[PDB]
Order: sequence, then structure tokens, then C-alpha cells
Amino acid sequence: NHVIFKKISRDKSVTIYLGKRDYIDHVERVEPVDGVVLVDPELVKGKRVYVSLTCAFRYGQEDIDVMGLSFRRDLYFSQVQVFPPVATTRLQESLIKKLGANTYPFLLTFPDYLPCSVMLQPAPQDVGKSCGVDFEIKAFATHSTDVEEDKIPKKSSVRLLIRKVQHAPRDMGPQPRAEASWQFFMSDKPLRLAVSLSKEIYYHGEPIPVTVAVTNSTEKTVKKIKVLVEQVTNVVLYSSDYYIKTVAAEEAQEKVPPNSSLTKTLTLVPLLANNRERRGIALDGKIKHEDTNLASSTIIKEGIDKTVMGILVSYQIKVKLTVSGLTSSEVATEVPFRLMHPQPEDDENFVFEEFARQNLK
Amino acid sequence: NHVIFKKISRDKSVTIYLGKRDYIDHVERVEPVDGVVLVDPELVKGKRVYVSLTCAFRYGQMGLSFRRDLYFSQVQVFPPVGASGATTRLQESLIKKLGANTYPFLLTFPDYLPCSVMLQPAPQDVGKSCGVDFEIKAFATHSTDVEEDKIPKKSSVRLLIRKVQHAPRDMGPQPRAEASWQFFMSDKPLRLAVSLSKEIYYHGEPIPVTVAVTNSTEKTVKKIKVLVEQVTNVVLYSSDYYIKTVAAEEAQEKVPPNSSLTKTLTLVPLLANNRERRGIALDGKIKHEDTNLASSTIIKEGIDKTVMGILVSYQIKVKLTVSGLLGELTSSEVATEVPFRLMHPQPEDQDENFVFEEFARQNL
Amino acid sequence: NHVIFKKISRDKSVTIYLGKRDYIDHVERVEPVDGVVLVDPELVKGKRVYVSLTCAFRYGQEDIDVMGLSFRRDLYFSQVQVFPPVGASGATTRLQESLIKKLGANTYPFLLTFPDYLPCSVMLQPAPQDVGKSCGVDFEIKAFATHSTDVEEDKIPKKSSVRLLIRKVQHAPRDMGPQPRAEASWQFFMSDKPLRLAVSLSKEIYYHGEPIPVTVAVTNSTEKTVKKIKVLVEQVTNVVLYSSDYYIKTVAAEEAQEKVPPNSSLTKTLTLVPLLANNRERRGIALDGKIKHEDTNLASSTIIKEGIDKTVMGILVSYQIKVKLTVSGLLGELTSSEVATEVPFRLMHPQPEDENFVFEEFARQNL
Amino acid sequence: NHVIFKKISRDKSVTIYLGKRDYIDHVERVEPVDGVVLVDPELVKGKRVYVSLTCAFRYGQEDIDVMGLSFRRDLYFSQVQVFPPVGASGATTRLQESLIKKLGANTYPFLLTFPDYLPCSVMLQPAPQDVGKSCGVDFEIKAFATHSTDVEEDKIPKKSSVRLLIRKVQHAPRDMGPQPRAEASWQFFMSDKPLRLAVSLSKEIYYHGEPIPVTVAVTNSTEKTVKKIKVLVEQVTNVVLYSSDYYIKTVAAEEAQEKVPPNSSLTKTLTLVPLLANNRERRGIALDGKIKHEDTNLASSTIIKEGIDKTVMGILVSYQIKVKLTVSGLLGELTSSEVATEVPFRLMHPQPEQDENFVFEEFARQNLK
Ligand SMILES: O=P(O)(O)O[C@@H]1[C@@H](OP(=O)(O)O)[C@H](OP(=O)(O)OP(=O)(O)O)[C@@H](OP(=O)(O)O)[C@H](OP(=O)(O)OP(=O)(O)O)[C@@H]1OP(=O)(O)O
Ligand SMILES: O=P(O)(O)O[C@@H]1[C@@H](OP(=O)(O)O)[C@H](OP(=O)(O)OP(=O)(O)O)[C@@H](OP(=O)(O)O)[C@H](OP(=O)(O)OP(=O)(O)O)[C@@H]1OP(=O)(O)O
Ligand SMILES: O=P(O)(O)O[C@@H]1[C@@H](OP(=O)(O)O)[C@H](OP(=O)(O)OP(=O)(O)O)[C@@H](OP(=O)(O)O)[C@H](OP(=O)(O)OP(=O)(O)O)[C@@H]1OP(=O)(O)O
Ligand SMILES: O=P(O)(O)O[C@@H]1[C@@H](OP(=O)(O)O)[C@H](OP(=O)(O)OP(=O)(O)O)[C@@H](OP(=O)(O)O)[C@H](OP(=O)(O)OP(=O)(O)O)[C@@H]1OP(=O)(O)O
Ligand SMILES: O=P(O)(O)O[C@@H]1[C@@H](OP(=O)(O)O)[C@H](OP(=O)(O)OP(=O)(O)O)[C@@H](OP(=O)(O)O)[C@H](OP(=O)(O)OP(=O)(O)O)[C@@H]1OP(=O)(O)O
Ligand SMILES: O=P(O)(O)O[C@@H]1[C@@H](OP(=O)(O)O)[C@H](OP(=O)(O)OP(=O)(O)O)[C@@H](OP(=O)(O)O)[C@H](OP(=O)(O)OP(=O)(O)O)[C@@H]1OP(=O)(O)O
Repeated sequence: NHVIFKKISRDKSVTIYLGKRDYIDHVERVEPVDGVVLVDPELVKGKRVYVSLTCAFRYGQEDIDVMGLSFRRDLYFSQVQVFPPVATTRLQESLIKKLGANTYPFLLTFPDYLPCSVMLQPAPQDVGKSCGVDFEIKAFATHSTDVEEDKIPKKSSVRLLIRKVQHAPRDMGPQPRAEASWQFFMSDKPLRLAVSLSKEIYYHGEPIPVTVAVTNSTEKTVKKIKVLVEQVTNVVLYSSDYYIKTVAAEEAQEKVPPNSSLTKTLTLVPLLANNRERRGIALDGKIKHEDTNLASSTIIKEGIDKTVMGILVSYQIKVKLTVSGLTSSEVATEVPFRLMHPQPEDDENFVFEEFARQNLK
Repeated sequence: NHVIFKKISRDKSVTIYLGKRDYIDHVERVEPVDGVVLVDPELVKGKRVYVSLTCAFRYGQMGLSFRRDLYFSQVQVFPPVGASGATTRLQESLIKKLGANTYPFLLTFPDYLPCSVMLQPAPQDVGKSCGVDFEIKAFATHSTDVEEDKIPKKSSVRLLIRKVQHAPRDMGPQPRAEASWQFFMSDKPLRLAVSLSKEIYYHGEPIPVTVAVTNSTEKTVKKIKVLVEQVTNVVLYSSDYYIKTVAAEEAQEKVPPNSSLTKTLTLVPLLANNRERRGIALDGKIKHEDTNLASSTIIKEGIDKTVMGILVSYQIKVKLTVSGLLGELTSSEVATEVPFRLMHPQPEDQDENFVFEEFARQNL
Repeated sequence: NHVIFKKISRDKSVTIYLGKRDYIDHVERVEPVDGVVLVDPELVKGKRVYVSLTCAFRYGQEDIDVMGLSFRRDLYFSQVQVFPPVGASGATTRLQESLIKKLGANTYPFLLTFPDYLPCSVMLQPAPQDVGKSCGVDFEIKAFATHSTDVEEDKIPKKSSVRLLIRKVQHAPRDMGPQPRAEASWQFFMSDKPLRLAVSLSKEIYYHGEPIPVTVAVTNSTEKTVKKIKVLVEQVTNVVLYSSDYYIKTVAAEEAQEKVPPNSSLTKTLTLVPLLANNRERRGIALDGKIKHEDTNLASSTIIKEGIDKTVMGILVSYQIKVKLTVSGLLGELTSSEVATEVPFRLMHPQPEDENFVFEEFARQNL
Repeated sequence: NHVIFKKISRDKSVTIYLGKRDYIDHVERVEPVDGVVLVDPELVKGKRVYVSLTCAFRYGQEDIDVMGLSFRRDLYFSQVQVFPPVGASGATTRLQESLIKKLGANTYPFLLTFPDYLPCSVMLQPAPQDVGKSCGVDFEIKAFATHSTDVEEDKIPKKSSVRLLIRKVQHAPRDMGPQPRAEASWQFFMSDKPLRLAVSLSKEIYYHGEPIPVTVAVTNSTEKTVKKIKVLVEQVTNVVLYSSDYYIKTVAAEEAQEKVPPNSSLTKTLTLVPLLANNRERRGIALDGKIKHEDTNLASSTIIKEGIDKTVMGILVSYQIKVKLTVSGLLGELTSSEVATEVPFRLMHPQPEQDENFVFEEFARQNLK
């Protein structure tokens, strides 16, 4: 029972139908956008209907008694003609049959140099403004005087805010543990801290087994071991904004006394759910929407300037050790890992629905 | 030569006299309603005359689909309460002129109310007629039976006054906006800066919109269009949203590649500019002559906006049409908004002469 | 005849002598730093004296009401051993042989070369209105002595050291092609009548102090009047390390009140000279030295070399001619339009080409 | 039990009594000098006794015989008459009324007030390595008798005079500056990676003897190791009259034992106490008295008042926390004191707040032995 998403123009001349709201990027390639446009042939007589896929980075928010700063960079734009009619998919053939002979198909493909859906609304403490990477499917009708005069009337247009969602690639090699070790000499006795994860890539919702191995050869005591999942966000267009936020924390009060060692495996799950405060964090949608999660790890492709990603999202495990004196010292170290959605898979009946996403409040 | 407004009951037992139809809200405080009621003492014998100020939000042309009362206050004019002495010069004067059957009333506004806003929608618009009315009503009540008191319609008289938004002392900081675009496969920015002279403008006052296009692209800015958009948000019963152009100006200059053009267009947002007066937030009925565009809503600190009923705001929109763009960004998609407030000008700091007139407002 | 610059350590164990304060970058190559170190052999017994050339970008200034923010990136560092002698610096120069003979056999030579990936001396102290902080690219020649327990403690004692703030100065290259006129034209349609503005300079490269002949050619086919023609030399500064600061400042202006009436045209040649002298306010401008020093000028145009990330220049300085036209409104409206266009050009120093020695303190002359 | 300080003239004709040796400057105002002069009425018959407060900057050594050996700028001078008694003759303060009652009717009061444009007691005797000479700001209370000869020439004998070297001592105001904070980062040659050093003190003003908690936050993103973190209290002295002498001296040093390895960060709070006690060598340092005296400390931070030319302070004393990082693999590019940041702070004395009983004592200050 396939749920199809429809939206209709104001003047009811153009209606657009999509198979999905969210389109999978599995690194190797990206799911193309196959849909259909249903035209009212009376209202489109001597007109031309096109469909456009735009990816755009945006920056800046409305502010009272504060100067309005706005910025947009288009990162990809591609347009095709649906009407008049000039391979197909099963989804289209089926939707055409169901909807009539006024239904016309469109296929818009993503390239490999784009980021995935990333958004950020800042907290009061944060410097820097609202920014994000949107993806817009837009169907719209033009006259033959609308071409060559650059006119696209609003009532004849219909836009949809789809998501490019980051999934792990289908064939992956076996994953080496994400492991590092440090040696903090204190009076020329070493305090050795090793940190190790099971794998390099974790899935949203999947728990992360963090193995910590303190080897205290010092005369000092490790009073406290804290383990975090930090999300590091770097806005890399317009404004060099930097956010780092804990999205998961576990704090054992294990003591490692002088001339002893303690191995230990904490399990963290970095979730948007864990954060009442959803601001200052890179999400893959709006705070209000239900289907919105933490943004996946940015995957910069070989020889692609990172700045064309707009927002850079990375995750890391941070281990903090509190260490006694004879006040006290605190050392900390980071271990990077990638967080994305699980790898993808290998008549029909249609229930039609408004594209508008489900809120939580 | 003070023009006084009178209206008389059907049974001619109660007549009400007001100094004004329109009462000034200058944010700090609101002009109280000082008037007098003239009773025919024969026809109000063993009766009680009151005067009430009601503010109410309404929705629908259910006969009337929905009403929320936002403020109600009533006072007794007859029989006379206490001193019986006037509170204002206008009253003392009206009493002297009209006789000893004249009784004064003072009804005050609070600070949590909106100002007169009305909206009759166009055919294209979804959502219905709605508005915030203010009613001064004088009426007589008697008892012919021990078990109940009665209020005849014939003994009552209602007046639809306006709460009109006038400027405070304070003005916001000089409104300013910047926006930049970088179109697909273009290394080069198109910068649009917009500046108004001040934050508050008066109805009828012209608005000097300074536009500063800095085209570093290989594309040409074919057209600069400047609008005054009025944004209306019905915030009781139905979440209706209207946005309408009430002024538009289209500069003739084009901005060629690798050039910049500063320029100052002047707009005047007026109800006069709009043949179609429907779909727009007004401060009165379409038919009445003294009716203008609604003033900017001024929500007071820590007052839930929903108790305003209709939210009216104004903004300058600057749209740039750009050559070679195949549908990526359009005129209203290559655009910025700059907010400003629109209200009426600030107020000011032996007997006089009175010409009496029917309260009924002048149609067009 | 030849003015030599000396500076001496606090403990008087190490003295350094340089031919120049300012070393020429003529794009093709950069003048190497040839000097000598005079050691007091009693005070350097069982010690090692080195000389280091450091180029470093710096950012941030002292503030009593503001938290102290500082940042340094070393862009180049190279060190050589002068004592004990090992011939580290290889073959010698005439300047050294002469200085050795004049100063004694306790004099030892050093040669430190610049590479091609460095910027030239650029500095910037901001004005009150300006958002970002003090920043610049310094060049330091430093001679210093270390014990064999000084390598063993990673310590380099201050009294035994001597630093000199030299300048890398941007000169035009010796072989240059013939220089095309730097010219562009624009066509500002106003009601579909064009206003054509052509701007032309004599050449692409000008020298500090050289006058710039800006030819403006307005061809007004509109119904509007050009009320005023203003011509500027704007200096555009982009801090491209730590903080993305942007400054644009007029360093020369000429404003004819020539009127070009409807359906007429006016050619005209204004002459501007972009000088630090023209600017009372010396803050917000990219200089090649400190505001106080006399020999300080406007910074030369940054010359980014082929396939060198611009960010390793630290501060990017460029110059342009800006032409502003004020244009009358059709309704005699109280305001009017203004159009403007930029023509880029580069600004640097002119191209390059017994002995007797008067010794002098390196310290630069203030105003 | 109030300890009063007396000194007597050689000829025993004039004795001066002070409540204190040290007078408090708390920025807002300065403690005036209230004392009394006890005259031997036989020895001051037909004479006039005055008391003078002089503040003077000096440079060099004190004039021997006739030779001018020292440069002197008077920064303030004020004189009053104690004998014969002037007008009311009545005490101004309880201390005086009490001292008069205790000492007899040959006791006369004096009040000499400080203005706001003066520095506080600063002195400096240089070390062998130091260029520049002995200098300081002295405060002298002097009582002396003057008489008149047969030729018209009034005389001031030394034997009839008594001088006291009081101290103007810097105590804290109500106000404190904002919590001192510094950040510095380095990116070493051929290194894409920053070494971040942040430094934070608890407050802006510290008291002499109070410990200073210096919080250091090294964030080593480099492949190099921070081998040593050294934390100093440096005292910066600027002689701003006659000779532009500049001294900077460590008066406290602490060397944390933690090293910061590649790709780690270490927060840490060292505690320093800048004291004269910590310094065997007491030369090259700005003190508030002579090296020999016991009550002598480090000089307080100079507090230049708004629109008062700093040069009329004579010596400028300031304090700062310096944090030096020693870093592995650096071949001379940047050193310990070249990979360093400073955080300024002010150092002064703590804020201020029927008859009594008097134990009299020689003004002469207690030496160390
Ligand atoms: O001839 P068209 O119908 O193809 O073009 C019009 C259409 O363009 P757009 O969609 O913005 O691209 C209107 O938007 P719309 O369909 O949503 O709504 P409406 O048609 O206005 O109800 C727009 O209204 P807005 O931006 O002012 O609100 C209007 O502007 P303007 O002259 O001010 O107004 P009117 O001429 O309507 O009085 C345009 O006229 P030009 O650009 O002058 O040719
Ligand atoms: O409830 P409100 O007012 O706070 O938020 C609504 C508003 O969002 P906005 O202004 O972008 O913040 C609408 O934008 P709009 O008028 O610009 O529409 P256009 O795209 O221009 O046609 C949006 O589109 P529509 O349904 O009206 O077409 C609508 O649905 P939805 O697509 O899901 O939201 P988004 O993903 O677009 O934010 C949002 O509601 P919810 O469904 O609860 O989220
Ligand atoms: O043409 P119409 O019918 O639409 O307008 C009339 C209608 O008011 P309407 O506009 O609908 O509100 C009458 O209402 P009614 O009799 O139902 O009774 P109530 O109003 O309930 O007492 C009203 O009479 P009344 O009030 O004294 O009884 C009368 O005066 P008035 O209120 O002063 O004028 P407005 O400023 O209100 O227009 C209006 O006159 P005209 O504008 O000249 O035609
Ligand atoms: O080793 P460092 O570089 O970290 O610190 C040294 C440095 O301290 P400061 O920068 O003032 O904090 C010297 O000061 P400075 O700049 O004047 O002279 P330098 O030219 O540097 O000698 C100081 O000598 P000084 O002040 O008397 O001249 C010296 O002490 P001292 O016993 O004399 O030992 P050495 O003179 O034999 O080294 C310190 O050594 P330690 O305490 O062992 O570390
Ligand atoms: O007040 P400031 O900062 O503007 O200028 C002074 C400052 O310059 P700074 O910017 O730090 O280099 C001193 O640096 P310092 O004490 O840290 O010592 P080091 O430099 O580490 O040795 C410098 O000392 P020193 O170098 O001779 O020892 C001194 O002479 P000098 O370099 O010849 O003059 P400039 O040509 O540098 O201005 C400068 O004095 P003035 O004569 O008034 O100008
Ligand atoms: O070289 P000198 O003359 O300038 O300084 C001396 C002078 O100091 P003084 O002016 O009082 O401060 C002597 O007092 P004095 O009455 O002759 O002098 P005046 O009456 O003032 O003229 C003082 O002796 P004593 O008689 O008070 O016992 C003697 O030692 P000490 O008590 O430790 O000194 P203080 O504790 O009092 O400072 C001082 O010696 P050194 O400073 O070490 O050379």
C-alpha cells in the first residue's frame, strides 16, 4: 500500500505527485526524484509546465531592531519540461494509469558533489544565525511571453521541500575499530588512556560501545571518567560559525588509584530525543517536525572543496579524566566516528496524502 | 468651533453626545470616552440609564459565526451618581448648553486592547469577514414586575466608535536589510541592500526606500520592483493569513554586469491606490469615507497576541528580475523584506461653540 | 658610503650587521639576507650562535576592557649556524668579505634566503568603526647563542639574542611585457535609453607616488542628466587567516561637478596619486610598516603566485579605480540615482637594476 | 592599646608624635596625617615651629657634603604652623585630643592632608646586571623650629628639626575590574594544526599575601608535545621621570608537572603568591620601602587617576601572569617565552573599614637580622 504525496497550485492548474518526501544518498549514487505533474488542460492552454530540483545553502533569520542579513547560494539547479509532453519508472506508469492522460512524468537526478539535508537554529548563548541546506522540487507554468521576459507567476507554481538523507553504502568493507591511545606524563610517570569503538560507522539509534582503558602509573588518582558524544558543526559558507554540543553523556565515578589500571565499556546512543533543547544542534529537518533527527556525518567526496557542502557535521567520542593533586587537573581526548542511516535494500495500490510533514507539538 | 456627535433612541427617551467618533491610542495611554446622556425625565421616571464601552472580535458575516468580548465596562448616568459634576471641560460645557436633564459619563480604555481592525475578504481569498469593533451604548432599564428587570431596544442607543493608533514618543532604529545571492555555477555575488529613513511612517506620508544593488555577476538586473506589502494574521477562531500589495513602484534603471546602482524610490501606501478594497485590513467599513488602511498592531510587553484578534504589519519588499536565470530564482525569490510600522501622527500638548451632527459616518 | 645597520645583544656577546632594513621581492626571485654576526669570543666559549629568518602572520591587540585574543601562524622559518664556523651559508658576498675585514676575525657571515610562496610586509591597525583587530605579516632576522645544555633544556636565553624587524618590499619584475591600457565600458539602460560609461587607465601596474591618469567617457543617450562624476582609488584589504576581516578605503579621490545633459557625451581625464600622505587617519588602511615610522607607505598589491593557496598570504591587498555617476530623476524628485563601476590595477615599488661603511642603529625613524 | 610613634629633635626642643607610620590610599580618598608636636617652651621662646608633608621623586644617591648626586622632583609640598598656637588651637581628631591630654599643654596638633594626584610609596635599588640607578618616591613629615637673628635672616637649625619617612600605602577600592581572561593560539611552520592556550584568574584585584589561582587550558591539536607549562607573576616597572628605565622581574614562578601530548587538552589550576620573601635577591624589584626594613613588601600596582599625566607618578608598577609552554620539535622558531601569553591583574593591600591607652615607640622601622 504505497503512500503517494500530492500538492496542488493555488490556481489549481498544476498538481505534483512524489513517491517519497526523503531521497536516499548511499555515497555510491543518490536516489533520483521520479514523480508526475497533473495539469488542468483548460488552465494550461498555450502554457509550458516545467519541474526544477534546486539545492541551496541559506543563512540569516528575522530580527526586530537588528539589521536583516540574508544569504543564499544555489549548490545545484536542474529543470525539465513536463508539458507539453516531449526510460520511465513503474511508479510513474502506475500513477499515470490511476490519475488519467492529463498526467505527465518527470525525472530529476542528484549529482555526487552535493551535501545532505542539514539545518541549524542557534540557542541564545550561540553567536551566528539560522542556516541550512534545503532541497526544493518545484513545478510551475509559464506563457511563451513568460520565457524571454523571465516571468513565473506564483499561483501556477507548486514547491516541495524534499530531504536528501545520508545512508551507508550497500557494499562496505569490514570496519576497523576506531581506536587511539595517549600517554599524559605527570612527573615523568605516564598516565596512559586508550579509547576504542567497535567500528568506524554507527547508525542513528544504534548504541556505541566506548571501551576506555586507563593505565595509571602516576602517584595521582583518576577521580572521575566522563564519556560524551560531541557533535561538531562548521558553517563553511558566508559565516565561519562553529558549534560543538554534547548529544550523549555517561559519567562513571570509577576511581583509578596510583599504580593501578581500569578497562571499562560504556554504551552511548546519540539521539535528538536526549536533548530537550533542540537548538545549537545540526538536524536533518526543522525542530517542530517529528521525522527530524540529528544530521548525519558530512561525507566530503575526494577532490570536492568542502565549502560547497555549506555546513560540515562530524561526531566524536570525548573522554574526560579528573586527576587528583596534593583543586585538581582534567585531561581529555577525542575519537572520531561517522553517524548515518542504515544501508539500503534490494497493480500497486495508492493512498494520496498532503506532503506537509507531521509536527510533534 | 467643536463638532459634537449626537444619536437619539427610537422612543426619544435617551440621547447620547460624544466629543469625537475616533479615540486616540498613543501607546503610553488611550483617550477615555467623555460624553453626556440627555434624558426626557417623563420617559425615564422610575428607570435607570447606563452607558457601556464594549470591545469585541467577530468572525462571520450561525448568524454571526463567532464573537469574543475583549473588554466590557458599564457606568450609571441616571439617576445621577454622587457629585453629578462633570470630569472634563467638554462635559461642563455640553451640560450648560443642553440643560439640567444632561448627565455626564466617563468610560476609559485599558492598554491590553487592539485598535479598530476590519477585513472583508475578496472572492479568491479563503476565510471570512472579521474585525474588532468598539461600541458605546446608552440604554434604560425598568421593572414592571417584581421577578425581572427589562431592557427595551427602543430605550437604547449604540455608537460604533474607533480606537485609532497614533505614534508614541519612541521610534525604532532606522530599518535596514542586506541580502546576497550566488546562482548555480556562478562564483559571483549579487548584493541587495535596502534602507528606509525611519522605523515609523504616518498614513499619507511618503516612504523613501533606498535600494543599493551591487551586481558582481555576468547577469543583468532587468527590473527593480519595490512594494509596500500589508501582512494580516487573524489570530482568533480561524488562522487566516492575508498578504497584499498596497503600494508598488518599478524603477526604470537596469543594473548591468559588474556595476552597482544606488537609487531612492518613494511609495505612499493608501487605500485610495486600491480600487479593490477587499482582502485588506482597514480601520473601518469599505463604504465609509474616513476609512483607511489599518495601523500596524502594537502588541504590548507580556500580552498574549491572540487577544488582539487581528495582527496587521507592513513591510517594504524589493524584487530583482535577473537575466539568464531559467527558473532557479524569480522576481519574488530574488527579493528582501524590510519591516516598518504605519500609524497616525503623534498627538499634541471660558466656553467654546458647538455644532451638533448625526454620528453616522459619511459614505462614498 | 654604504649605510650598515647594527644591533647588539643585552649581554654584549652577539652583535648582528645587515646591509639593508628592506629586502626586494621582484616576483621572479627575492633578495636573500646576507649579514655578519660579531661574537665576543670570551662570552660565546663552548656556546653555539645561530641566525633565523622567520615570517609570521599575527592577529589581535592589547585591550584593558576586552579579553586578550592573540593568534600567530609562522609562514616560513629557517635557521643557520654562524658560530662555531662551519661554512653553513656556503659561498659568500662582497658585503660580508668587506664587513669581516672592517670588523675583525671574530666576525662570521650568514646567508638566509626567502622562498617564493611568502607575502610581502603588510600591516593593519583598525579604526573605531572597523569590526576586527590589529593584524600583519612581520619578518624577523634573529641571532642568538645556546649552550649544549640550552639544546638540552630547549631554552634560548634572551640576553644572548638580538632580533631585527626587516621588510620584504614588493618591486615590479625586471622583465615585464608591454602594458595594455586597463579599460572597461558599461551600458546602464534607463527607460531603454543607454547611459554608456567607459573608464580607461594608461597601464595595469602603477608605482607608489606615480600619478594615475583615469580617462572617463560618459555617453548619455538618456533623458536624465549626469549631475556629478566622482573618481576614487579604493584599497581593498582581505584578512584571510584567523578572521575573515574585509576593509575597503578611499586613499585618493577627485570629484568634478561636470554635468552631462540628456543626449550629450563628455570625455575627461582626472589624475589621482594614492599616497599615505593624503590620509590624516592612517588606521583601517593596509600599510607596509607601522603608522609611527616615516618610511611606512601604503601596502603594495598582493601578488599570489600560480598554485599557491591565497590564505598563506595572510592579508590580501588590491587596488581599484571607482567611478561614481550621480544621475537626475525624471520628476525632479528630491533624491536621484547613483551608478558606479571599478577598474582594477596593481600598485608596487619600481623595478630594480674598498667600500666605505657608516654604521647605524636598525631602529626606524618615527614622524 | 594604640601604638604611638615619637621622634625627638637633637636639641630636644621639638618632639613629633604620629598615630601611624603608614597612611592608607583607598583611591576614593587618602588618610590625612594627624599628629601632635610637643615643644620644650624654654627652648622655643621667640621661635616658630612648623610641620611639612613633602612627596618627592628621587634618582641616584642622596647628596653627600655639597655635591648634587641626585635628581629630585617635588610632587607635593604643604606646611602648617604648630607653634605659636594658631587660632582655636583645638584638636581635629580623637587621636589628637587624647595625645594632648596624655602629654600636657605644651602639645600642639597638626593636620597635613594628601591630594589624589600623588603615587604611593615606590622604591627600586638595581641589581648588578641592571642598567639605571636607585630611584623612589619618598613621603617626609618634618617638624622644625625657625628663629630670627639681629641682621634680618631667619634661621632653620638641623638640631631643631625632626623628619619622619612615612609611607602612602595603596589599599583596594570598592570597584574591581572584570575577571581577567586571555586566549592565544599558534600554528607552527609546516603545521596545519593549532596549539590553543587559554588563561583565567578568579578576580582582577589580588591582595599582597593572597594566593592567585591561575587556570590554564592547553588544547594541543598539533603532533608536538607541550613538555613544560611554566606560570610566572612578572612585575613590570617603568621609571617615567629623568631616566626611562624599564625592569620586568619574576616575583613568583610555578612549573606544573603535567605534559600535554599530541591531540590532547589539559585544564589545570596553579596557585602563585607573589611575595618579597620568595626573592633572596631583593634588588631590581619595585618595593614599598627599603630592602633592610622588615615591613617592606613588593610595591602595589600604580593606579593613575583619570586625566593625570602618568609622569607625575615617577615610577609605574604593574603585575601580570605569564604562562610559557615549552614545545617538542621546535628548532628555535618559537621558545618558552615566545610560546607564551600575559594576563594583567592589580596587586594592592586589602580594603579598609572615652579615651584609649598609648604605648610610645621610636618611628625607626624594624630591620631584618
Ligand atoms: O501579470 P501576472 O499575473 O503574470 O503577474 C503578476 C503576478 O506576479 P508574481 O506571481 O509576483 O510573479 C502577481 O502575483 P500573484 O499571481 O501571486 O497574485 P495576483 O495576480 O497579484 O493576484 C503579482 O502580485 P504581487 O507580487 O504584487 O502581490 C503582480 O504584481 P503587481 O503588478 O504588483 O500586481 P497586480 O498586477 O496583480 O495588481 C504581477 O504583475 P507584474 O509583475 O506587474 O506583471
Ligand atoms: O504552521 P506554520 O505557519 O508555523 O508553518 C507552515 C509554513 O512554514 P514556513 O513558513 O516555511 O516555516 C508554510 O510555509 P509557506 O507558506 O512558505 O509555504 P510554501 O512552501 O511557500 O508553499 C508551510 O507550507 P504550506 O503547507 O503552507 O505550503 C507549512 O507546511 P510544511 O510544508 O510542512 O512546512 P515547511 O517544511 O515548508 O516549513 C508549515 O506548516 P507545518 O506543516 O506545520 O510544518
Ligand atoms: O445600509 P445599512 O443598513 O447597512 O446601514 C445602516 C445599518 O447599520 P450597519 O451599517 O449595517 O451597521 C443600521 O442598522 P440597524 O437598523 O440594523 O440597527 P443597529 O445598527 O443594530 O442598531 C443603522 O441603524 P441604527 O444603528 O441607528 O439602528 C444605520 O446607521 P449607523 O449604525 O449609524 O451606521 P453605520 O456607521 O453602522 O453604518 C446604518 O445606516 P447607513 O450606513 O446610512 O446605511
Ligand atoms: O629557563 P627559563 O628560560 O624558563 O627561565 C630563566 C629566565 O627567567 P624569566 O624569563 O625571568 O622568568 C631568566 O630571566 P632573563 O630573561 O632575565 O634572562 P635569560 O636571558 O633568560 O637568562 C632567569 O634569569 P635572570 O632573570 O636572573 O636573568 C633564569 O634564572 P637563573 O637562575 O638566573 O638561570 P640562568 O640565567 O642560568 O638560566 C630563568 O631560569 P629557570 O628558573 O632555571 O628556568
Ligand atoms: O612601543 P612599541 O611597541 O611600538 O615599540 C618598541 C617595541 O617594539 P616592538 O613592536 O616590540 O618590536 C620594543 O620591543 P620590545 O621591548 O618587546 O623588545 P624586542 O623587540 O623583543 O627586542 C622595541 O625594542 P627593541 O627591539 O629595540 O629591543 C623598541 O625599539 P625598536 O625595536 O628599535 O623599534 P621598532 O622599529 O620595533 O618600533 C620599540 O621602541 P620605539 O623606539 O619607541 O619605537
Ligand atoms: O644613611 P641615612 O642617614 O640616610 O639613614 C640612617 C638614618 O635613618 P632615618 O632617617 O631615621 O630613616 C638614621 O636615623 P637619623 O636619626 O640619623 O636620621 P634623620 O633624623 O632622619 O635625619 C638611622 O638610625 P637611628 O638614629 O634612627 O637609629 C639609620 O638606621 P635605621 O634606624 O635602620 O633607620 P630607620 O629605621 O629610621 O629608617 C639609617 O641608616 P641606613 O638607612 O641603614 O643608612
